[PDB]
Amino acid sequence: MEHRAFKWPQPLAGNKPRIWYGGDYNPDQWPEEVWDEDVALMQQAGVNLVSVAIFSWAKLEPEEGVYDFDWLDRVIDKLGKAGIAVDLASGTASPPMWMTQAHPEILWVDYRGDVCQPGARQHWRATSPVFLDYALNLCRKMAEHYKDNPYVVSWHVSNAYGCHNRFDYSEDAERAFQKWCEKKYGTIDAVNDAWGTAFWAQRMNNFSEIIPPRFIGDGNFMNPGKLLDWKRFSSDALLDFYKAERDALLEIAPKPQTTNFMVSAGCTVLDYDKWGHDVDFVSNDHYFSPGEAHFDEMAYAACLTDGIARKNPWFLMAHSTSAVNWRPTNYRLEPGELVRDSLAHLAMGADAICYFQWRQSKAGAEKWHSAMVPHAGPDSQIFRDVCELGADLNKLADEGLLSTKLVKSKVAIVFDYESQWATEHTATPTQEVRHWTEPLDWFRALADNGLTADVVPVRGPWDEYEAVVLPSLAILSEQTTRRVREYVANGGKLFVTYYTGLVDDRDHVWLGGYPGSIRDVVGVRVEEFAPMGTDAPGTMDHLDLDNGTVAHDFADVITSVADTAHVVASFKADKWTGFDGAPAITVNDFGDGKAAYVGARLGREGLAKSLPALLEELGIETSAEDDRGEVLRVERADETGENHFVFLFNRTHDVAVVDVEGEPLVASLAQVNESEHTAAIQPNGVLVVKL
Amino acid sequence: MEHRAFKWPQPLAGNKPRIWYGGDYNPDQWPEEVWDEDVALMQQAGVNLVSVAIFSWAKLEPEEGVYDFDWLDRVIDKLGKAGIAVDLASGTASPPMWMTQAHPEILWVDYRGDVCQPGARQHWRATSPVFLDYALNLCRKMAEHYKDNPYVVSWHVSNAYGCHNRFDYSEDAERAFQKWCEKKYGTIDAVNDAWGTAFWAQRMNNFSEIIPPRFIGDGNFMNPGKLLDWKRFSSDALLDFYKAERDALLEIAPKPQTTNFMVSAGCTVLDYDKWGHDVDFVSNDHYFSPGEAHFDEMAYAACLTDGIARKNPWFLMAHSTSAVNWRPTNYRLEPGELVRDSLAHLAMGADAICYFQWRQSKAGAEKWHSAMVPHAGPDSQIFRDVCELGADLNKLADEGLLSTKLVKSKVAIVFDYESQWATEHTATPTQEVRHWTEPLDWFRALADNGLTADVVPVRGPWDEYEAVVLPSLAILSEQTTRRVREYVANGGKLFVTYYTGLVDDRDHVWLGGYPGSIRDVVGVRVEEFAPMGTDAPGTMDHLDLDNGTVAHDFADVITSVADTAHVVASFKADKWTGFDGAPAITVNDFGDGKAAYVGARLGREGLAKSLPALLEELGIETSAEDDRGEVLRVERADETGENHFVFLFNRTHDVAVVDVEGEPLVASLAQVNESEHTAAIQPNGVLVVKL
Ligand SMILES: OC[C@H]1O[C@H](O)[C@H](O)[C@@H](O)[C@H]1O
Ligand SMILES: OC[C@H]1O[C@H](O)[C@H](O)[C@@H](O)[C@H]1O
Repeated sequence: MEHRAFKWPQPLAGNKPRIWYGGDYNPDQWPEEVWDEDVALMQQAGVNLVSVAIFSWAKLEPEEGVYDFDWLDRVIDKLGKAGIAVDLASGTASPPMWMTQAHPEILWVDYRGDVCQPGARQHWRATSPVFLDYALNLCRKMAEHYKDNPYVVSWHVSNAYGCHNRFDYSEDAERAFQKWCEKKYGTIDAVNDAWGTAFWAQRMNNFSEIIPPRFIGDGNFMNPGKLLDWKRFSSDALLDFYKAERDALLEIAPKPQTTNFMVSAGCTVLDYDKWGHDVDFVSNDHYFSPGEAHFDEMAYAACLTDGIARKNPWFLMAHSTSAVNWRPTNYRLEPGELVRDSLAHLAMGADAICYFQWRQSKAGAEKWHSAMVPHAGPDSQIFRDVCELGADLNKLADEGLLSTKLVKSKVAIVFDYESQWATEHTATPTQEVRHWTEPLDWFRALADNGLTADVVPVRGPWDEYEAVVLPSLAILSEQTTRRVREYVANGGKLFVTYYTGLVDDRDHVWLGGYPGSIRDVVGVRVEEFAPMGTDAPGTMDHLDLDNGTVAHDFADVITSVADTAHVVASFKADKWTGFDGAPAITVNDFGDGKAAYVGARLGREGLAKSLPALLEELGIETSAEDDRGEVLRVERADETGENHFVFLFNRTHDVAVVDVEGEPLVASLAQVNESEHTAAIQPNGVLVVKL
Repeated sequence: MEHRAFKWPQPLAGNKPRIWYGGDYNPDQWPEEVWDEDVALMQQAGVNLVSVAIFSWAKLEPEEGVYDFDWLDRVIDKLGKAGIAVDLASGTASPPMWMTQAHPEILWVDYRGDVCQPGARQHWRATSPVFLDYALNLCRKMAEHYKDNPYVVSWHVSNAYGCHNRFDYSEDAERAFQKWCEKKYGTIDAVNDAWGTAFWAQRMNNFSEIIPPRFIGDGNFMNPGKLLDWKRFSSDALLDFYKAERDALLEIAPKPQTTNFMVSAGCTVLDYDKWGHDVDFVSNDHYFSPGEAHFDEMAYAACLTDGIARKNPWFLMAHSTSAVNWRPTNYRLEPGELVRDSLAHLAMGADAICYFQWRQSKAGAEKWHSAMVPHAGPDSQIFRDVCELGADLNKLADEGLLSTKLVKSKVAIVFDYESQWATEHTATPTQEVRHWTEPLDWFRALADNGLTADVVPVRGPWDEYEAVVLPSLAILSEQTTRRVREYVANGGKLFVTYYTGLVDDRDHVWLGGYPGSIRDVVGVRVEEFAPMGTDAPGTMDHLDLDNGTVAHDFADVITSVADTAHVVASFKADKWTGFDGAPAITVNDFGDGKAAYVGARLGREGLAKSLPALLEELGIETSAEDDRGEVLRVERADETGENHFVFLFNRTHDVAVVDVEGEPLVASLAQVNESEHTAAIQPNGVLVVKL
């Protein structure tokens, strides 16, 4: 896999490079006189880019073969005249009513054969030929019309593919899946082997016997190999649609182009790292996680985004000023979080900061979603903070932040979309264990130990790092196995955890003892698992460790430890459980490297407490200060190292005090003491320094 | 109802009778070189029977009308020559893809009309004539081919009927249900009366107006008499299918034949006692209940299996060496439980001990289900315990265990599949009360008081016992009523609980006060119920009793007690409830016997504490020992008494001390003190002795 060449949206003629600042703009939802008020307010706020026409198909093509562009010409002109750049959409995110009325075969079909209707959005099949013809047609009309518009700086292709239409079970999907399987496997016997079809009379004579994983009765168990391929296929079918639209636009109007991802700790609707290879620049939608996890999970997701972009600058396409509309309980943001959240994504390497949306809708299903201009209007704390943020971004651009990169960490935490899919089967050891939670737990625990990790997709250069975490990385292919073995052999410092390396990329178990492909590297052998929980009276729901930590949900049964290895921590338990004195945490010497195995789920807190002794043995340096977990430190720098920025975020509900090590440029809820060269950072506060 | 003559699978020429030991064997999932390792490991383990071809249809008939037997002939010859017998499947458990592609009408239909697809197993309609054709054809091909094979000791017809295909709502089912109703009732007027169809305008003019209980809207209320008959019909249709396959194998290849049941405390997909009349020997699958109930519920289930078998030896077709795959959290087994669990089924009368499965699948939906040979291979604690168990079963057969029977208890606990169905309606007094939990509660509480009960299906000879429990036995027919009355009148000691005798076998309520067919027998009259729970603030969630116990979920409102009866325990409550000082537990003198009435759910704990007084009133003797409930004592003996075995299982997490009353044969996590003639049984331990 090669990436496309990097391309970034360029300034309007006569403008200098800025951190792009703005949001989705939907003037089609407002009387025309509002657009001038919009433009005045945008200039006040320091907004310099908006994303237009994303769901405007029914206005752009109001009946088949009739096109209406004048309204959009006029808004683009207003914006451009005022010095505001337009990120223009294909307009193909969701079809108009006329089209699905005429062609119901466009509508995706669920696992039971029920047809998703219009009434919301993105109700189209990824593999519909009819819908592709309509999408490519609008793409060509749009590219033809805006080819020479100097105010349009980039293409926003469709919108968040697969958010609603990830899975289709129609005849189109059935045929496409068959062809996808022929292309991957060549022969039906290679499919029979991969999926283990000798089990339960599933063996197929030919590729026409491959059906999608449709309804099989509630609570019954689908073929796991097949269901993993179904997820890979579904991602790939949408990726092919993206490529088609992308290609139809660029053939006519070559401009920097992206499509917006949905990278967050727990969102795996697509293999976003694979998709990263086909965008010109990575753009992402991220919304805060409610409660205590808000800051850490956002910094993590932004970190992953940077990792998908291979440390190139990236584009925050969407986040919220305050509440969203789509949770059961739509918590608002607290004072300071607007500025802080935006500066967090920026610190993780974004050169653009954009919201959904500019102006809060007064009608429709997202009327309750926050905006930059709330229902309350610009006499509001939200808009004041938006303007403050505008001025902050202008300041950081002035001081040279643009094109700097997220500094390389000591530690790469590995993420694999496919490993997450493997852990989603309904007949694994426990539904309570998925891939995705572990890398996040480790990011938080390393931050508690004063270390900001990088998060690196499994295809990416994790093997170039001082230290690497494999966090519940269920899949290890032959290839990844070899990369792991050699990494350690040649000086690598590895952490491996439970639920890592169970299977290969066909979802076949590595035999002989878990983790079956790398027992030599970790220096342990696991014969079986001990899932934990509380779903009946008297189930085992925890295991204490002799290092003052407690395991929940899952523990390995380690039955041997190599001679090159030693036990760092052991379980304490009732004798009849088998776990008393059993190994929990181990470190192994392998070539010139070391590998630690963490044989149970310890959570953030457990990991955080377990880590000092492991980091010491593996030779990973951190601060000794007991306050090192209070702030998250995030650095951007150019290649020289001359333009070097440090972002410091309070992670706590206490006042955090830090050294100021340069010129302070931005201070949200932070007060510097010039003479003592110190700063007190309030809760939800941030200080930005240039070294 | 007649049972079939008992037949048991016989040894291979030249072998002595043994406790059949082994499991499901799936060579078709492995390279043929692996079969040699399998056979060597089976011999090391003392395995002497395997169950083959259960899901092998796609290999035996890889296309319509093409048969491939050679692989199977070879595997069978490898086994038989190594002294391992073969329980051969009909292969008809689940159809291959080519068959359902060609004949979609085979596929069962859910209540909403959505067709169950292939992708897991058993996706066929019980009443499909085309599927019957295919299944009988393969039966005959297999019978014709293996009728003179001397290594095939029995037939395993299909597999676990109804586990996935209990209910079908297709046109086939509709027509079959009409004919079923006409056979049972004769006239549409008799159906109308049974189902109470004057209510809600449901009266039918003819049999063509009967439809299955299909979708009526979420939360709406099906006609209860029809639903009960639907569950009766569903079990009967699968039974007719089983009999057709059976008769087709046996007309060609008369060998001993069974089909595996799923008897456990809570599983009632079929009337397994009824199905018990059509097997030659009873076989069963049972998997452990997680947590505290593991040991007790397994013993209870084994006990019920023995009851269904009418005290003939029976075949444990499946259980697990450790974790299963199909729970949300798949807990492992603790040290010693492999052996103990097997010995529990044995103590309760099994002459065969078999596992799912011999070797752990490395691919497919049950890859995480434990086995006799784990992924880790034969160098494993599981394989060592499998080998130790094999030796123990050889030892026990050498000492004369075979064909001994579970000793007749003082107490029969009555179980009625149909009564559980009656309690399943959505408009009962409370969804918290079902038939099934009460017999289990009584079994455990009787064990707390040092008595091992028998569990006897309602059709079975419970009226021959010293004492009898009717536990939430919601149906009492006229015939069962007469049997209960005559039992007590002639000297029986009866325990009757709440939710007993509400309805007849048509689900019509017995009028005049509950329980309305037997008020004279129990000497009480219930006017109404008081369900209890916590589903709004301030609901009544318990009622204390003056014997130091607490009722939950349900209490009866007893408003009169007969002159022949007296009150043993009363409720204590806030006065506004109406329950302060009301009767809770009574005893009535009726003819030469007694009937105790327990008018609330006391649970295991409350029943345990209540039982000393009740046992004394009813003249049922038990130990006086404080420690009488620490251990479950299970006994098997021949008709003479000459071979008399005692199994002693620790039920606790303490060391149980016991008296050794014969020769110790098997001691798992138990230590005999020779000279004191005592033994220390560790948690999860068991001692087996011959007197
Ligand atoms: O949070 C809601 C918001 O989510 C994403 O960013 C979408 O692309 C937007 O159109 C909107 O639906
Ligand atoms: O525990 C899993 C196991 O359950 C039963 O015993 C079935 O008959 C087997 O085929 C298998 O599915």
